[PDB]
Amino acid sequence: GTPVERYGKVQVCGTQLCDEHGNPVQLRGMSTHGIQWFDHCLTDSSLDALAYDWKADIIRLSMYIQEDGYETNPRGFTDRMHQLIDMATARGLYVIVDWHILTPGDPHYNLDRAKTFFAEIAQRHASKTNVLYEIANEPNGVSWASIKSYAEEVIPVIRQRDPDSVIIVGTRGWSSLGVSEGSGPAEIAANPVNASNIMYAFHFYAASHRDNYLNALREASELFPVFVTEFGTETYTGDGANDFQMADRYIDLMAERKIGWTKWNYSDDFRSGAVFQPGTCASGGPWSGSSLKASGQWVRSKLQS
Ligand code: NA
Ligand SMILES: [Zn+2]
Ligand SMILES: [Zn+2]
Ligand SMILES: [Zn+2]
Ligand SMILES: [Zn+2]
Repeated sequence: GTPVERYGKVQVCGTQLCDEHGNPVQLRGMSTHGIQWFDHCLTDSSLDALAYDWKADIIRLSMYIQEDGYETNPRGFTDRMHQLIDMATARGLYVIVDWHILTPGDPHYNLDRAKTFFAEIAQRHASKTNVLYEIANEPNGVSWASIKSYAEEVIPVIRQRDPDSVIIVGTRGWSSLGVSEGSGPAEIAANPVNASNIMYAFHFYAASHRDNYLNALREASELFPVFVTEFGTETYTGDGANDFQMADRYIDLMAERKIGWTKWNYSDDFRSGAVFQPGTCASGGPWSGSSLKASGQWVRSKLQS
């Protein structure tokens, strides 16, 4: 069976994400890059490869709002997201719908848009059991209390239409559980989002983010459910040299704690973190072998187990 067939209607159980029979499950896969730039990398061929060859459990659909994203054509971007959600579902993948805020870093800047978009997505896809909603990719420059209040504004819009879906909430300091802004996950545990079936996002880039980030992820996983919706093996820019030794420490921790992840990213961007070599997408593949950057071969090998 496909991942979706094997785990069914995933839900939070205690501090973990579980399958529909209460067994903790670790969903591993890939994040797209921004669909405003790398839409051409998401085709029948490339998505079939991700599902059937790479054996990904899950795909995160990253939709930037600024940076030539959603705000430039809400209707067109929404229609493409519907199409991609259906395509992922027709390949047996879980899907994270990623409201990819970054700059501006205050999620409230995009709240009115987020309510409109998520209302449409949740209504259309309410009958699906494989869709998770990521309501604010990388909050930055804002307090945890303000992220919590943002979450409490958006969550009811989704839950009104799709009550039984998992929502992933971004965290302080580019979703570093506060680590990058001098804090940590204890702040969240002391003042959690007042909803259940919630997970909290953590992002890391292994060449830049060492033991203090790894420790924070371990710490958080004791207190609440974490999903690593974005990570890289290189520096925090998504480029530079890989540190696979450090990355493997994160991978081993996530496997031990059944923390799901989606690696940045499934595109042929020039940066080392994009799994394909520039030109691969225009060439229609191949989606393996000589078209993979080092980080690409590394993650494909992890996913194939
Ligand atoms: Na980025
Ligand atoms: Zn196909
Ligand atoms: Zn541009
Ligand atoms: Zn539902
Ligand atoms: Zn990011």
